[PDB]
Amino acid sequence: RIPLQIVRAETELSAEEKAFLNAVEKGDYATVKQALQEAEIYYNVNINCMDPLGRSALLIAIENENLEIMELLLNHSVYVGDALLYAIRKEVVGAVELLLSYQFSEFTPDITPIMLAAHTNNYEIIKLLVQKRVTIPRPHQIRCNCVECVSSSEVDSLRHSRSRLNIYKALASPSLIALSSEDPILTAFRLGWELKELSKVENEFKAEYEELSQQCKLFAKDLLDQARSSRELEIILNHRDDLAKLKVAIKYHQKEFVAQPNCQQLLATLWYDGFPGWRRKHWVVKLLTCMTIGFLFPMLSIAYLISPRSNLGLFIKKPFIKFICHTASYLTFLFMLLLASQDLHVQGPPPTVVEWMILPWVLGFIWGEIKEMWDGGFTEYIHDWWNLMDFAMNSLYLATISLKIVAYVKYNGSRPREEWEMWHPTLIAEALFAISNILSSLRLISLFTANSHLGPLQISLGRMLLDILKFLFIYCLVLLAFANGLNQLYFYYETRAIDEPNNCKGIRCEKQNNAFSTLFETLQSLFWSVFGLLNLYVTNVKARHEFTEFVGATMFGTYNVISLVVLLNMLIAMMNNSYQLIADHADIEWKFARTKLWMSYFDEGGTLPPPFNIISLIQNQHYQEVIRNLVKRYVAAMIRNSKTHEGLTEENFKELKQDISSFRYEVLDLL
Amino acid sequence: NLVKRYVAAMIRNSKTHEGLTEENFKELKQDISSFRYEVLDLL
Amino acid sequence: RIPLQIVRAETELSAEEKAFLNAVEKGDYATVKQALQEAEIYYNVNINCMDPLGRSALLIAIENENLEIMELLLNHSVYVGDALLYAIRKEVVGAVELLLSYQFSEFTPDITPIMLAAHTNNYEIIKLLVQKRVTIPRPHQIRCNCVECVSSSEVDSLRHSRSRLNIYKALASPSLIALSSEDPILTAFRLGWELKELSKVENEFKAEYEELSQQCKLFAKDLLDQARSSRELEIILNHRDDLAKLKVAIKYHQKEFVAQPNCQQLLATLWYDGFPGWRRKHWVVKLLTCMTIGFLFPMLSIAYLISPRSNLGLFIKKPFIKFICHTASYLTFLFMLLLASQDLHVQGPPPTVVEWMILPWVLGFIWGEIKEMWDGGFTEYIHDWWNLMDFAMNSLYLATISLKIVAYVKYNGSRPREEWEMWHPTLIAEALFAISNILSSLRLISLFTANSHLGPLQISLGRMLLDILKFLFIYCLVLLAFANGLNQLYFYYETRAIDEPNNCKGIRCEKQNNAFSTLFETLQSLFWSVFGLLNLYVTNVKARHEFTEFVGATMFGTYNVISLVVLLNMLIAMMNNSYQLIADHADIEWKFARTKLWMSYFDEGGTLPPPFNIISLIQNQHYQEVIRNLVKRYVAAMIRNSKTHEGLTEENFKELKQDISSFRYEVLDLL
Amino acid sequence: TANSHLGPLQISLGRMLLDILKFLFIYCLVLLAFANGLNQLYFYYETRAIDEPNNCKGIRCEKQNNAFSTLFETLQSLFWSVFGLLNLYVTNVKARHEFTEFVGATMFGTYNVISLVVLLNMLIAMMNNSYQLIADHADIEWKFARTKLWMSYFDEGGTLPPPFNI
Ligand SMILES: CC(C)CCC[C@@H](C)[C@H]1CC[C@H]2[C@@H]3CC=C4C[C@@H](OC(=O)CCC(=O)O)CC[C@]4(C)[C@H]3CC[C@]12C
Ligand SMILES: CC(C)CCC[C@@H](C)[C@H]1CC[C@H]2[C@@H]3CC=C4C[C@@H](OC(=O)CCC(=O)O)CC[C@]4(C)[C@H]3CC[C@]12C
Ligand SMILES: CC(C)CCC[C@@H](C)[C@H]1CC[C@H]2[C@@H]3CC=C4C[C@@H](OC(=O)CCC(=O)O)CC[C@]4(C)[C@H]3CC[C@]12C
Ligand SMILES: [Ca+2]
Ligand SMILES: [Ca+2]
Ligand SMILES: [Zn+2]
Ligand SMILES: [Zn+2]
Repeated sequence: RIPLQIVRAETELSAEEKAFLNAVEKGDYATVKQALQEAEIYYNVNINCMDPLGRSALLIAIENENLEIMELLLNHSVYVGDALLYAIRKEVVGAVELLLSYQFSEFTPDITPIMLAAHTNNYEIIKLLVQKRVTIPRPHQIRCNCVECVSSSEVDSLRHSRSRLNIYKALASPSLIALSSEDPILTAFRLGWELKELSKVENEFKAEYEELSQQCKLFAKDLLDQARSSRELEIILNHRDDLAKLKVAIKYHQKEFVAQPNCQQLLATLWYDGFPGWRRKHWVVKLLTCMTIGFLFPMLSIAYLISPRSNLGLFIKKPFIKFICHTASYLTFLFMLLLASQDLHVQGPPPTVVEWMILPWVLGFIWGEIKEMWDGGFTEYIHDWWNLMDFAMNSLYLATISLKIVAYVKYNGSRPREEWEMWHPTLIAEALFAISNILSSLRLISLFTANSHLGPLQISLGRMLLDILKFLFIYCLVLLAFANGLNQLYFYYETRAIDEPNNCKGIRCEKQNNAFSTLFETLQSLFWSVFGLLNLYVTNVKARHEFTEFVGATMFGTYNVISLVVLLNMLIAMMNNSYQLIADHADIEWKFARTKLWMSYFDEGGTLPPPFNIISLIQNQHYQEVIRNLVKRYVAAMIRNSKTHEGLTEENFKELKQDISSFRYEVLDLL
Repeated sequence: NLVKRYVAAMIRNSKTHEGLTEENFKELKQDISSFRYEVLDLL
Repeated sequence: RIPLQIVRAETELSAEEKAFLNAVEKGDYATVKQALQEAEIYYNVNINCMDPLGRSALLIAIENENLEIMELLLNHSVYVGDALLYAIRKEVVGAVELLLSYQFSEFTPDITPIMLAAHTNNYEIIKLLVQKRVTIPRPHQIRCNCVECVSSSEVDSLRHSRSRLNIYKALASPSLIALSSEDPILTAFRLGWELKELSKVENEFKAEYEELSQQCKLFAKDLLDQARSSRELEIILNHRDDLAKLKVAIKYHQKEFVAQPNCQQLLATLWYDGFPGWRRKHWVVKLLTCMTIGFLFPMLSIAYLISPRSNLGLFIKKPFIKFICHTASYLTFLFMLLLASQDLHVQGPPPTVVEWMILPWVLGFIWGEIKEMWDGGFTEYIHDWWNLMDFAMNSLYLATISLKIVAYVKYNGSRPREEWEMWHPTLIAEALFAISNILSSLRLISLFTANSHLGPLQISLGRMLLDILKFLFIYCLVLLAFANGLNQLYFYYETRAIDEPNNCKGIRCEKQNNAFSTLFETLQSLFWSVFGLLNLYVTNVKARHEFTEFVGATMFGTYNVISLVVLLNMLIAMMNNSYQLIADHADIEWKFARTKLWMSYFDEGGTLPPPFNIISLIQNQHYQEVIRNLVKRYVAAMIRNSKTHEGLTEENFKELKQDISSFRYEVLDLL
Repeated sequence: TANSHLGPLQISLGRMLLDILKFLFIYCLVLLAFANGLNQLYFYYETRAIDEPNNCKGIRCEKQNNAFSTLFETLQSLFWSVFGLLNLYVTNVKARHEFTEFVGATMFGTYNVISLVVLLNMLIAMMNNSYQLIADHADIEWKFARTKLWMSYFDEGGTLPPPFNI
């Protein structure tokens, strides 16, 4: 048998005292008042005493919203401490007003009434608390190293982190940003960015800072949603302290704000500037118009170069026409690169007619990249992540040009390629040119963003490449390990190239040999084993060492089982799990990326596609009025949605029970 | 006949789904309080 | 502008008449009674009139559960029709009792009060209706062809199907089976089986019959769940009209009833008859005991053959020991089959020592199969779906024996196999023996059911083989189509075997040839193209018909794209979707299959593993008492669970509003 | 385990290796069965190593031979058939026993269909189902494993890395 007792004993209540608390619970005003006036005389019943479940009489009256017993206890001067916070968390405006008019606690000591109101996100109570001059202390920097922060971290790191988290949850309140903020949209933007940075820094408290940042982004989105006219939309988007607030939203990565339908509609009607009725057109006439503009890019470009002030000169300044001209010029560049592959023994030859055409687009690409560098700056250049491969293309083109010039100057004769040197400058130049050709032709992935049916697909690829990168570390570790083992076994039986039937050594021969003789060749062989191009007899030696053969063969088999059966199917399962997490927000992310692509063409800089590129208090007052109407509409909408969602608990049933019982004792008293 | 049956069916299904919010609790609270001030007035 | 009107106009109510219905809605008894006694005199207000929303005064009183206005209207003799059914659907026992004591309708004409009560599944109302002698008409056979059924199908097939569905939904009520049934468990079993058959037949009304069958199975499971002692469990399982009801449940495929924890515990303690403490033992001692019993199967078998009445004779009659002995004998048979592969030029040789051992297990397997046939019967034999491959094994073994005997009798000499005939009886016999070896060795999949970690895996394979079978039709259609096309192109360039370098024709040669010359070889080639074993140069001819080559190559490429890229990934996606639908019920299905495997060993027949197999109203009364206690417990449990689930709608809020308003007009009247 | 972005990935591998181990029993049973059948058919036509063009016997030669002559070599051949490194003409004999050839070839085809088409896609579906059950608690399991790794270094014993500990 197990004895049961109370190992942590407390102070029990007496019979009359339990009767008093029970009368408070059922709401008998006559009995409670009689007990109070009897206690004032006899000092028998403690009015500030506790209950078995953690509450006192004022707490019971507050949770049961019985304002009349609550004010009776206030008039009898019961203990008051933390009951204000209890009324704040209870969301009872009458209790809040009465306690403003005048041990164990389930609240942290930092909990201030404004902060608990900001947690409860109740606009009424937050505004009544803000009516009095009440202050929230400022959080320090994200990476602050001052003496106060290091002392608070050293003394009690749990209370420091809880205090910072408590401050930021107070500040991220949608009601507390709707009031007491000169610019709620910009405040929500900066607060969301800061909460994202604190989510990145504080690893353990990551999810709560993530959800606070998401709450701020949702608040900004709904505030934009409450607009009701195109002027108000453009006052919001064009406020600066054009499209300044939109550029700020793009800078702070507010994809929910950017992907608003009204903002996307305004961006679309700015994008289709020259064509007012592109929204309602057929597929065939859209394709015909696109090809018609795309076949006239040199005419429009030379029109801009000659006279910007004409029906054709400023026609390319429209964003869609500029995008079509850039795409058409780049596609003609790729067509010429395809034509370039269509005497070959000259050492360091002069450039042909096709390369003589290619050279100005190469110079224009380099000039455009360095012009974007010099104009935008550094962080904006490195943030794009396409400029890395753009730099790779420019570097490979420059290397090809330099090697071609070096070969043309240094060599003159016509020697057949069969006896050329292996590190010949012409060979190096042509290899670099082919690599740059591939990089140029995969640069077209960036144009899938502007299409409706390919943009989310590109977003899904960009989100699953991260998991491919995660898997590549494990696969390369396994590859290095098995390459090391197979080298350590097989590098005694290395054979010269002369002993081979056709003077070829390596896995690229007709008869594959020496697949595990050197570390480079072992890495190549175990890489090509994934696609099945490495035959089985590469695990063979001329000597009769059958045990050596069997250990090498089972090493190869273990590598194949780990890679193709385990790791590849692991990669399939990982990307399949990752795709479902992206399919929900793919539309929003695609709309954000397409907005960035659209705003990339709104500038006057970079207008000419290559190779042609080498040849004020009223605004504040109107914005304040629009935001004031927006805040009123948003508070009304979130009040309506609070009165439309579920919201109901057993609090409501015990509230109705309390009202019925208080009335019951009232009419039993009056009758 | 189909429209009469459909209106009856969707009324029944409106009276069979969840449909309830804190509007209903404050409605009952309002009825109880209005009655309360009524009988405090009559008595 | 669109005009709006009432295209289907109805009869509006007058002002006093709307006032009367509004007074009924708010529950003013004084106003309603005054209006009734005024209408009795003046004939100005129609008491049976309709409202804008389809109801009358009695309907409003019934839906608002206001029994006092409802009985007032009953005393004033308002229209009564279908208000009883309205009270049945409303689940108000007072309204039901009062209407029992005494146009447009949203109910079908077949709706009878007992049937609507059975739909509502309210035990109280169903019992009050059953107190009066009330009858439900019998549904006919599933495939009945009588004149009444064919006439009802021809006259109005919608009303016939709705009537049958209405009858079966009435009969499948858990409360209506808990009452008025001599055997609720057997009634639920037969009703679930019949509803499954009607689900199979009625294709359009499939889901509702499926959910009714599932409801009956759940009712039977919960009725078994309400047992509270091992005697009651065994009275339920051992009732017959041993384990007769359990065998009936297995026959009717009640997997939920079979997979009950108490039933599985009783089956386990019958299964581990000889070992009382196998439940609490270590893995190593379990493995040691299993190998110890498995290495002694001939000793236990010969002990049973010599003397069944001993410590060793009846030791094999225990189910676990019998299962271990069968498994050990069959594993030794497979070990001998492995040994059989370890002079070869004799035409029709005598059987060797290993085959002379194999022959009695072959005879024992055939004898056991025909004995199971003769004992169990026909439907039980063909239902197992393992007996098909068992028959295949027996037929191949018999064919091997017959061909070996024919070869031994007909041939005597010793000719080397290089010049044997291609259809030689020895060659045919050895091919059939190898095929039977594979079938014998994959017969071990059936033993994965008895294991804890492999049984659900076998269930998942058995459920995804259906989708593989579904996909195989499409793949074989594509295979036949592309084989036909490639034959029609390539069968002009068929070359003889002599013209080949090594006198070999077909895709099984060193140099693959003639892959699309005949239909059989084209089917083989396009089958082997799936696994990559068919090289690319099989699409080549000796002549210089390059267009012919290109069309053949692009046909091969289109087939590879359809098969490996589209169809194989389709199969992967289909099985991945199918696995998630099986992972939920895999435990229940595995427990059912393991119960079937356990009951297969409970019989005295088939005790000896091969080759050794060729060498009473008190029961009804106790069952009735146990079922009566079970029904009382189940009704109490489902009443408690009805008072524990959500169950609440705006019906409850308008009920409380009606009570408050009726009281309000009452006290305004009394004061 | 000590890394933020690789620890849950290692946990996911450690949880899907159990399902790979579950599948390996069925695959090895099928492998043993088809190896037994192909041995029982093909072990009459075993050829010596001397008769071969380059005195090599087995599936590791230039010309693959005797893939189903012994049980060890049949197990090796039907293992290497999974990755496609076993050519089709290993189901060939010098004699003109075309029925023997056809039965051996359809045995090889049935094994390939069971393994690559059915069983491998079964393994893919099984690990894909198993990964979703682990993705929810991967963070908690990784934090537990990293806590164990951290507490492994809190002791004074085992302070010196090798070879300084001797
Ligand atoms: C991939 C195969 C078909 C070979 C053809 C290669 C290129 C000639 C293709 C591949 C990608 C194509 C691009 C994919 C998407 C677009 C966006 C498309 O714009 C829209 O979606 C129209 C609506 C809008 O811009 O608002 C204009 C054509 C363009 C650049 C396409 C131009 C032609 C490209 C470069
Ligand atoms: C697949 C590899 C490892 C080669 C070995 C082949 C056979 C020797 C194996 C494969 C399947 C095995 C069977 C799988 C499952 C079981 C059930 C097992 O019983 C239990 O799970 C114990 C608990 C109980 O029976 O209640 C007894 C052994 C047995 C028949 C195994 C016996 C050994 C078998 C036949
Ligand atoms: C796989 C490719 C890139 C070849 C390189 C092989 C090794 C040189 C790599 C592969 C795995 C790497 C390890 C992966 C993870 C870590 C944890 C990392 O520690 C952290 O994550 C820092 C934070 C912390 O420890 O709290 C320290 C480096 C280390 C041991 C890495 C060291 C370098 C390793 C051994
Ligand atoms: Ca750029
Ligand atoms: Ca059987
Ligand atoms: Zn600081
Ligand atoms: Zn009938």
